[PDB]
Order: sequence, then C-alpha cells, then structure tokens
Amino acid sequence: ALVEITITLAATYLTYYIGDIWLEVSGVLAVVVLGLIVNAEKTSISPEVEVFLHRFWEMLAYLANTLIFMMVGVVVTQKALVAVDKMDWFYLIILYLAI
Amino acid sequence: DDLHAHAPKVIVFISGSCLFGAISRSLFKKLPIPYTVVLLILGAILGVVASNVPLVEEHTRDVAHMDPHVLLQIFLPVLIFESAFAMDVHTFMRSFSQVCILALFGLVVASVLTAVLAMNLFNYNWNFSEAMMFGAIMSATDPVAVVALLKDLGASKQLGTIIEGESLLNDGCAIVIFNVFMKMVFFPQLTSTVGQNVLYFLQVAVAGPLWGYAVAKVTVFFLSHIFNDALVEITITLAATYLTYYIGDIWLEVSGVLAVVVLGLIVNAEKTSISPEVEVFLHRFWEMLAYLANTLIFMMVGVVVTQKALVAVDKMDWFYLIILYLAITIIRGMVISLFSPILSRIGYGLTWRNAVIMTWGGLRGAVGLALALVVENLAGNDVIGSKFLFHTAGIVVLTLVINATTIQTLLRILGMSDISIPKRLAMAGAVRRIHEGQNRTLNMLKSDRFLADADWDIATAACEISDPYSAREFADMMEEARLRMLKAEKISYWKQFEHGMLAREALRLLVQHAEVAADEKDQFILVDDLKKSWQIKGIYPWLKRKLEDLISEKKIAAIPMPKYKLGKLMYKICHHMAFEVTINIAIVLNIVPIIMEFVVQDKSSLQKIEDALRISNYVFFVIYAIEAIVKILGLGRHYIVSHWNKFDAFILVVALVDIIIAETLLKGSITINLSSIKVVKLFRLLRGLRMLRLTKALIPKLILVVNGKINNQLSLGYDVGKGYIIGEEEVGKIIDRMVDNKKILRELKHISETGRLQVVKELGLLQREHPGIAVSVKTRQAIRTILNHSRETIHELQGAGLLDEMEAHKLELTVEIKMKRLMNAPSSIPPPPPENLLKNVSWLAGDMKLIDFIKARASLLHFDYGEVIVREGDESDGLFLIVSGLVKLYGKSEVFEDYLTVGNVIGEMGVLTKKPRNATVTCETTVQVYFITAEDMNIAIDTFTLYPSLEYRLWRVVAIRIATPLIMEQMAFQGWTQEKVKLHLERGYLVDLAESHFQFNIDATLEDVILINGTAYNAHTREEIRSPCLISRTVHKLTFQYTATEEPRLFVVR
Amino acid sequence: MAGAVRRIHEGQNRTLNMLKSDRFLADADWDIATAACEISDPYSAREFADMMEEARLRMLKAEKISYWKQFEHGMLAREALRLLVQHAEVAADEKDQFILVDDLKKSWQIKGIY
Amino acid sequence: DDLHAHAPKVIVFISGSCLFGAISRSLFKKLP
Ligand SMILES: CCCCCCCCCCCCCCCCCC(=O)OC[C@H](COP(=O)(O)O)OC(=O)CCCCCCCCCCCCCCCCC
Ligand SMILES: CCCCCCCCCCCCCCCCCC(=O)OC[C@H](COP(=O)(O)O)OC(=O)CCCCCCCCCCCCCCCCC
Repeated sequence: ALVEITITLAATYLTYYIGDIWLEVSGVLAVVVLGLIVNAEKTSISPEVEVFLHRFWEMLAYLANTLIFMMVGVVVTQKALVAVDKMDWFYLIILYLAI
Repeated sequence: DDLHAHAPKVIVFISGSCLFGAISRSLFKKLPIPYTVVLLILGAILGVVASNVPLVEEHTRDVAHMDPHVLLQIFLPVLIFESAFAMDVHTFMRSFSQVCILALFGLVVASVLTAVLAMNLFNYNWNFSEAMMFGAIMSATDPVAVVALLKDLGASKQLGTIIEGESLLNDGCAIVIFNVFMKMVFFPQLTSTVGQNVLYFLQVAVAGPLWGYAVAKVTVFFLSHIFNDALVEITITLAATYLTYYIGDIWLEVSGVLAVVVLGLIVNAEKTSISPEVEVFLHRFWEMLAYLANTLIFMMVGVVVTQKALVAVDKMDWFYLIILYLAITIIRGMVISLFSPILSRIGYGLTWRNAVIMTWGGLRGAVGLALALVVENLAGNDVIGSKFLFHTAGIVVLTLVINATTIQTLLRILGMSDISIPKRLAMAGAVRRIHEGQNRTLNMLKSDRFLADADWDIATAACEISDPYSAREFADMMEEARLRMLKAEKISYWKQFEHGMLAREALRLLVQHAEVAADEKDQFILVDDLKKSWQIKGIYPWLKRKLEDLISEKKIAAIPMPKYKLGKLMYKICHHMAFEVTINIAIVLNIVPIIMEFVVQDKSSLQKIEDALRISNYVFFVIYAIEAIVKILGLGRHYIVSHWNKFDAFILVVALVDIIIAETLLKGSITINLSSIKVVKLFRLLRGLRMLRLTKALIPKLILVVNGKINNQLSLGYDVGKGYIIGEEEVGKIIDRMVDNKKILRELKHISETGRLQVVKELGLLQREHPGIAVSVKTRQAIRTILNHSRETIHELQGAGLLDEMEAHKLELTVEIKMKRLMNAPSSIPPPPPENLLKNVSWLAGDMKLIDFIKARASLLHFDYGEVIVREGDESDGLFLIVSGLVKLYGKSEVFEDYLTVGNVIGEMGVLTKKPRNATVTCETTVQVYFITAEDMNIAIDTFTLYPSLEYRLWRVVAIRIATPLIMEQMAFQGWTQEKVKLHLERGYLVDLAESHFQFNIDATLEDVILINGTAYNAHTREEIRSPCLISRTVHKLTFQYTATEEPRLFVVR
Repeated sequence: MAGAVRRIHEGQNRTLNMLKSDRFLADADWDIATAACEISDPYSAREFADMMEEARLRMLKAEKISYWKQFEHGMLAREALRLLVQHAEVAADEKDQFILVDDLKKSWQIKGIY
Repeated sequence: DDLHAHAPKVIVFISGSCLFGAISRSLFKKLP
C-alpha cells in the first residue's frame, strides 16, 4: 500500500512540475487528464488502498484550502486595505451584480 | 520565469527519492538484502554524478545542505510519534520496569564504554565530550526487521514488545544525551555552577514528560467530543504532535523528544475516543509518513557522504571501522549479560537464546544518521565532520548487510522457528475443507447451462491454495483430556470475543491462562485461587485517595431561612451556583494581578502600571467583601460553622489589611516599623493564597477521576469473571461429549464447578461492596447489546433491498453517534430505589393496575447474617425479591449450590405448582426481601385473565428458564453460544391447549419443541412421556390428551 | 422509512425483553428505555387504469429488488445495475409501459460496433 | 541555537492554521 500511495503522489507532482517547467506545456490540463484517467481505471488499485486514498486526498485538499484562506486574510489586511477609496465599495457592489 | 525567479527544485528531488524507494522495494522483495542498502548505493551514485555535472548539482543542493534545525524539527517528531503509536502499549506497561532499567542503564554504560574506546583506540585526539557524543550517536538502535520476523513466526510476543520498548526508550535517551553534549561542545557557556546544572537537569528530565502529559490530556479531552468529523481528528493529531515538539523544544526549553514520546503513548492507550475507521486510517497514515522520512534521510546521507566524507579518509579508517564494529557488538552483549541477573531475578527474566537474539538484533537506523548529519553540518573541520559521518554510515551499512541477512539463519540454528504440530494439522484440515468447498462449487458451476464453454483449465488456475509449511495410559489420557479442555475454553472465549462480549484484555488473560495451564503438567486452567483475584480486587491507595477526598469534603447539611428582610432571595443568591462562578471569576482575575505584582517587584509606564494594579486590587477586595456580605448575613454563626470558610475570611482580612496599609500609611500602626514600606512582599505574596480558595472545587472533580479509574479496574475485573463463568458452562456440555471414560469426567467437573461457584461468590460480594459502579456497568452493557442488535437489523434490512443506501447510511450514522456518546458516560450511577425495582419486574411489568395491586400489597423484610429465609421442604407460601444483599441456595435437585443477588425472584415454581420448597436459602449478608403471599398471588391471577394473562407470563418465564439447558445440551459441538439459543427460544410460545387432543404438525418450520411440565404422546406409538424432557425428532407426530394430576405445559417454536 | 423505524423499534423491544429476563442484569437502570437510541424517524411529519399502474409499479419494485440482491451477491456489477435502475425509473415515469422495452434499449451494449 | 540559527517558524503558523480551522468547523456545524 505504501508503494502505491507514494507512486500516486510522485506521479502527480512530477507530472505537474516537468510539464510546466521543462518542455513548456499546460501543467494543469495534464494533471486533470491524469487524475481523470486514474479515476476511470481504478480497478488496478486494491480496495482498501483506494478507500485510504480517497480520504488522504480529501484531507490534503482541506489542508490546502485552509492554508490559502488563512493567508489571504493576513495579506489583504496588511496591504490592500491601505489603498482604498469610498468608490471601491460601490464598484464592488456593481461588479457583484454584473457577474 | 525570468530575472530572479526561484522554481522550487526540492520537489524533483523528493519525488525522485520516492520513485527510487518504490523501485527498490519492488525489485528486492525476495532478496534478503534490505532495500535501504540499495537506497544508500543510489544516493552515493547520484552524489558522484552531481559532483561532475553542474546541472544535477542545482537539483541536489538545497536538500543535501539543509540547516540542522530544519532537519530535526521536521523529521524527528514524525519518527518518534510513529514508533510510539505503533507499539502495543498494554503489554509494554505490563513489564515497564524491565524495559526502563534495560534501556536507561544499558544505554548509559554502552555510551560510556564506546566513548572511552574511541578516546583510546583511535588516533584522533578527542576530548571526553566529543567521545561521549560519539557514543550517544552509536548507541541508538532500530530493530524493525527483527520485530517483524518475531511477529510473523508467532513466537515470544513479549520478546518483540520488549525489543520495541527498549528501542523507543533508547532513541529518546540518546537524543537527550546528544543534545546535552552538543550544547556543551559547540556552544560553550562560561562555567557551570552546581545549582545551575542541577536546575538544567531537572528541567530537561522532568518538565518534558509533564508537558507531554498535559498536552495529551487536553488533546484526548477535545477528541472525545468530536462526532462525524475525520478530517478534524486527523488534523488535530498532526497539529498536536508538531506543536508539542516545537513549543517544548524552543520556548520554555524542555526535552521535546520525551514529551512527544509520552504524548504518543498516552494517545495510543486511550484510543477508544477516536472512531474505528479514523484510527484505521491513522495507522496507515503515520506508517506512510515514517516511511517517507526514512527514505528521504537515507537518500540524503549517501549524497552528503559521497560529496564530503570520502574526500578525507586514510588506510587506517577502515581498520578502525572494523574494530569499532567488533567492539560495539561485544559491548552490547556484555551489558545485556551483566544486567541479566537483576532483570531475571525480578521482573520477567531472560533466557540465553533470547539474550543472543537481542544481542544480534541491534541494527542501527536513521536517528544516528540524522544526528551525524547535524554534527557534520555544525562543523567545518575534518577531525569531527568527516569521521563522524563516515563511521556512522559504515556501521549502518555493515549492520544492515550482515546482521539483517544472518538473523534468519541464527534463528534457525537456535531452533526457534519450528512449527507446532497442532498448527500444521489445523492448517492441513483447513486446506482440505477449502478444497472440498471449491470442488462442490466447481460441480455446481459445471451443471449450469450458460457456463459450459468456459475453459476448465481453471481447475489448475482455480487457486488451489496450496497449504504452506511444505512438509500408565491414565497419565496420557489425562493429558489429552486437559488439552481438550484447553481447546474448548479457547474456542468458547474466542466465540464470545467475536460476538463482542469478551472484550480484548479479558480474552488475552484467558488465553494466557489456558496456555500456561497447558504448559504445566496435570493442572487445569484457571486455578482461581489467586489468578482471578487481583482484577476483582482493585485495591490500592487509590481507594485511600478516594476516602481522603470524601472525608475532606464537608459542609453544613442545612441552614435556617431567616424571616428578617427579604429572606429567601438572599439565601438563594448565596447558595446559587452564580455565587461560586463569581468567586471563581474573582479569584482568576486576582491571580493575574498577583503575577503582575510579583514580576514588577522582581524586575510613564511605571505610574500607569501601579495605578492599574492598585485599581485591580481595590476592585478585587471590594468584590471579596461583597461576597462575604452575601454570606454571613442570614447564615449568621453558620458562616463560621464551616472551617473552610475560615480560610476565605482570613484571606479577605489579609487582603483588606494590606490594601489599607498601602493606601495611606500615614494614620499610624506600623509606619516606621518594618512593614510593606521597606518590604512590601508580605503585602502581595500572601495574595497568592487567595488562589488556594479555589481548591474547594478541585476536591470534587479529583474524586470523579479517581472514581473513573476505580470503575475501569472494577469494570474489567467484572467482565473477565463473567466470561469465565459463561465459558465453563459451555465446556460443561462439551466435556460430556468427549472423553467417555468414567472417573475422569468427575476430575474435570469438580474443578469446573468449584471455580465457577467461587468466582460467582466473589463477584457478588464485590458488587455488594460498591453498589454504584455495578449499575453503571450493567447499564453500559445493556446499551451496547441493544445498539449492536439494532445495527444488525439495519444491515439486514439494507441487504434485503427494502432500504436505499441513503436511509441506511443515515441510520448507521445515528447509531454510531449514539454509541460514541455512550463511550463517554458517568463513571458511577445512584442505585434505584426499591419501588422502581419492584415496578420493573418483567412478568408483572405492563398494566399499571397490577403494579398498584402489588405495591398496595406486599411487605418488606430485613434479615441479618445466617438467617434462614426458607427451610427445605417448607410449603411454598410466597415469593421473594432480593432488593439488596446476597443469598446462598443449597440442596438436592447432584447437591447443587448457587448464589443469588439483587433483582431476583425465588419461589415462582412453588406458587405456580404448589410444591414443597426446592433448596434451603441462607443469607450471606444483611438482606432485604419483598414477600408477596401465595394467597394474594392467586387472587391477582384470578382477577387478571386478559390475553397476556399474568399466569401465562409467569409460565412463559418458567418455561424459558427450564428450556435453555436442554437446547444447550443439544449442542454437540454444533455451536450455539448459550445466548443465541436464548433469542431462538424468545420467539417461542406456550401451548394454547383449547382441546386436549391437538395434533401439532411437526414441520421443518417449527424446529424444536420442549415438554416443560406435562404428558404428551405420539400419533402412532403414543409413548408415555414425563417432563422435563425434549420431545426429539424421533416422535414424528405430537398428539395430546387431557391429563388430570399435572396440567400439561408445553413450549413450542416455529 | 416509517416501516424501517417500526421494525427497528420491534427488534429493540424484543432485545430489551430478553435482557430483562436475564439474571446477572436486573439491577441495571432501565431508564435506557429512553436512552436506548430510539432512532426517531427523520422527515418529522375506470379502476382498471389505476390497477394497471399499481401492477406496473409493483413490477418496477420487484425488478429493483432483484437487481439489488444480484449486485449485493456480486454478480450485477455497477454499470449494469445503474442501467437497470435507470430503465426501471424511466418506465415508472412513463405511463402504461413496462420497463425494459428491449426494442433498442438493450441493443447498443450488445452491439459493440464502431 | 545561537549566532545565525533559523528555527523554522513556518511550523507554528501551519499548526495554528490547522487548529483554527478545526475550531471553526466544530463551532459552526449548525450555523448556515
Ligand atoms: C514526495 C511527496 C510527494 C511529492 C512532493 C510533495 C510536496 C513537496 C513540497 C513540500 C513542502 C516543502 C516545499 C519546499 C520549501 C520551499 C522553499 C525551498 O524549497 O527552497 C529552499 C529553501 C529556501 O531557503 P534558502 O535556500 O536557505 O535561501 O531552503 C531552505 O532554507 C529550506 C529547505 C527546504 C527543503 C526542506 C526539505 C523538505 C521539507 C519537507 C519534507 C519532505 C516532504 C514531506 C512529505 C509531504 C507530503 C505528505
Ligand atoms: C499542518 C500540518 C502538520 C504540522 C506541520 C507539518 C510540517 C510542516 C513543514 C513542511 C515542510 C516545509 C518546511 C519549511 C521550509 C523550510 C524553510 C522555511 O520555512 O524558511 C522559509 C523559506 C526560506 O527561504 P527565504 O525565507 O526565502 O530565505 O522561505 C522560502 O523562500 C520558502 C517558503 C517556505 C514555506 C512554504 C509554505 C509551506 C509549504 C508546505 C505546505 C504546508 C504543509 C503541507 C502539509 C504537510 C503535512 C501533510
């Protein structure tokens, strides 16, 4: 099981890194295709291994989301709120309606 | 990217390390060589390649040159916590002293000897500190392969546990000593005063475990209150581990490794708080993290060594490496042999073969490599940089190549890998049964029509499942009978455990007792003289602590309600919990002012600080005075009645005196005399005593925890006893089937019955001693059983297809949440009053009119020791309900003897059949009984004749009581557990004999029918039958006739 | 859901009676009758044509149960089960037409032509 | 540590973020 999980992790990260830096190519699309293909042919993985993998990836995504959300607040409060006018809130409302 | 853009290149290195580790693991699965050696070789090759090609250098520069702090803080906690988590905590604690002594003393002696050897033999001019660091690095072990082998061969589980615990403690202590001497060497700090050194040692050696214990308690408490959240639990575990290590090591300098070890052990022990699936996931998660860390370290060390250490090396370094390997191998064995007497005469002891296996299993691991890398990075001189890493890597490689490869051969030579003959026979039987089943399924498949063209070569590819392993008479008969009893007990215990009633610790205890009895010659398992006493005992100053806590808590039972003024309002305010909350809040607020004042004394900011402190002190004094006014008033002298309030009054008086003295200090009093004017500490230090006023609340909570622990102990003991009882019963029936030789069945049955009766009496007395915890234990068992059966019903409904997955998952989640909430329940419960006990009796339970007829009737009787409630042969004239106490029944029914306790009835059969008493019952303790007269019982039965008549319910209870032994005897190894038979009999019903001559067809649906008390006949033979007896399938048809002397009562099922 | 909750309640009552009949567990507090995890049910809260509709729905349910049992035994797979359930539901939605017309709805999979 | 010793301070931030996320998830389970 350890070998399978490590293979999945290394494959994902190597795919993204190599595709984006060397032989410049859309890394995000490659990772999307790789994930979809692995999801389709998931019978190769053992049952318990896939059961573990689902929760593992869910937890990793949760960690990433939490980190990004925590960081954005600090950065905004330290930099963006310094520069703002009375019309920016009006523009924000208009933009919300427009989108 | 352009200009100065740093694309993280560590990602490529880490991913490549993982890929190489996977390849090495897959390729060398069969070869004895560990894959870590291959990893080291690959790392060395990569380093040599990178030393020439500039491009590869950039991708192996920031990972092969990590700052030591990052390396430690990122990798050590993972390894330590994984090692602590994986271990079996209970077996480790059962022999804690042995492991502690071994680890600590052996590590110290080995490090000292290795340091002296390095100082003398080696030509390097090293001082004692460097040699001690060297020895500490070289004295750390990591026995994974040996533990795995010992586990898989299934020999000496205690040996594997001992090895694991010793390795863990060795790693912790080695890290501690290495940190101490590294600080001594690379960061000299002036002199070393005796007091400063003593304080430093006390801190590093005590504050660590305490900090870890506190963190573990808090984290476990928080985890116990999480329902339906796996991500939260996993994140909490990770954050707790890393925060513990980081905070303990950096802020409030303390041994982080020890704290993490303690936290991991504590979390492992109390892992019932975590949900099942969550813990199953956590095990694999931590295992994978540890594997990743090991792979990364092993890959890094090879590159670093090939790039730095191999540059500086002479022809004598290899000779020194060989000598050092020999010396450490000799030293480990010498230490183990020397400490053998102490840990053998006491503790568990050791055998010479076990000592040899332990000596040869000391494989160095990754902790030594990490410490060597830290040392190498901390210096720029060869005399300590190259030599340390070179020797460490050489020793690691030599150990892995030689000891790991030859451990299996060493095990074989000692003859510790043999296979027990019974295990081989069981495996052969299982394989034969599997083959028979496969052949039957193959025939069924062949008979099919849609599958006839399928190639039948699959008979070879059908997964044969080839069996592994390749390949005066009285004394022997008694040995065989003893072994048969052992096997029967093991099967009964294992069935009970699988059904979810035997628990885990109880099962281990029973299996160990059975195995020890088997090892001994001519002695039945479970002597019960003392081997079943301590668990039931639960005696230790913890009970003394409980008594002291109970005695300390004292207060006035009641206080008069004065009519002057408002009255009730003031008393309610004073006695309301709001008063206690306000007192606690005031104490907490004043605690901060005391700390601030102490810090200020020890050390316009000063003016503001002084003004704030004075204002806070005045506010706290005013609040305390108001709280005192709330009391005293109305209570009057009662306020001084409780000695506890004296401390509060003294604290308030002292605070007021200090405040008054500090406010003006001009009126007079002391003034010139030595006072707060010259030394104001007495005016502030005593303020800390106010915190002691909160101890009143601490006493109750503490009691709680103590009770908790007591409960647990008692709980376990209780359960174990029950197990044994049940087991004996099963073996009873089993003992009837086999042996077949007279004068032996007595040999087994006498011991079995004696042990059963002794355990029953012990359990009854133990319950009588502690009326509270028993109620909680019984309630918990009832809830667990009900929830288990509800979950089984939900599973059956889902399987039948009548419930979709959404509803099934909802119900399962509800059940799981309720079970988890149950796992956290009060330790003790108040025993119910007798009235509810009478109201809860099963047979009369239901209609409230019957309960009224009973409660308005009946009577309560008190008895003392040796009082004979009933005389043998005395006419049945009333019932009995044990509302408290314990009684012993003796008589002939085989002179059967038994014990009864609270919530049991006695004379049902006499009232239902008007027969003389069965056995004489005598009180073994002051007892209380409910005596319902026979005449009143007959009046009640006559009055109530609804469809579920009282007489019908009583007869149903009696019939179900009688039937169970017969059905159990029917179990001639078939397997019924003596409980599933109860459920099977529950669905039954009494015979509704409207006409005397019913012919109940004996169809396959009815299963079995029992003759409770009556005469039944066959359709053809009409053979006379007298109850009690089982009709048996021989009597094909069951006719009937109207008997006269005895009214015929039959129990039937369908 | 109501039927399942009633069945669970009946099973719990039977188990409670069995436990009460026991001897080693008589002092245990029976307040559990309330704390026994009641499992409260969620959600709070011309004749020929109708008879034919009822018969069609009964056939739908029988087919669903058969497919579910076969899949649980490990023979119906998942994609096949999804196809069968979708066909049953679509037939139920339509009026006066048995599931699995088989005219074309059971052809492409057998076809395998491209 | 002394002189130029970089104790990784990222660990504290990441662990605190995880703790705050857990607290927020637990507290607002019912709130929309
Ligand atoms: C192998 C696992 C799957 C594939 C990889 C997963 C993701 C890998 C990245 C993990 C987070 C670390 C990012 C690297 C740090 C950013 C800065 C940097 O690299 O520049 C050098 C960075 C910048 O500072 P300077 O070079 O001193 O100027 O160098 C340092 O001082 C710090 C050294 C960074 C590398 C430390 C070793 C890696 C730590 C994590 C252990 C391995 C991952 C554990 C498993 C994770 C998944 C479960
Ligand atoms: C929350 C999870 C459990 C607790 C924490 C787990 C372990 C945390 C450390 C993970 C590896 C990163 C170590 C830090 C990098 C070393 C250098 C450094 O910090 O100095 C600043 C480092 C040194 O270079 P300078 O500051 O530019 O001179 O700064 C950088 O340029 C790189 C920025 C490093 C921080 C990147 C953010 C963290 C990346 C990983 C994402 C979070 C963890 C994912 C989950 C892992 C567990 C499953």
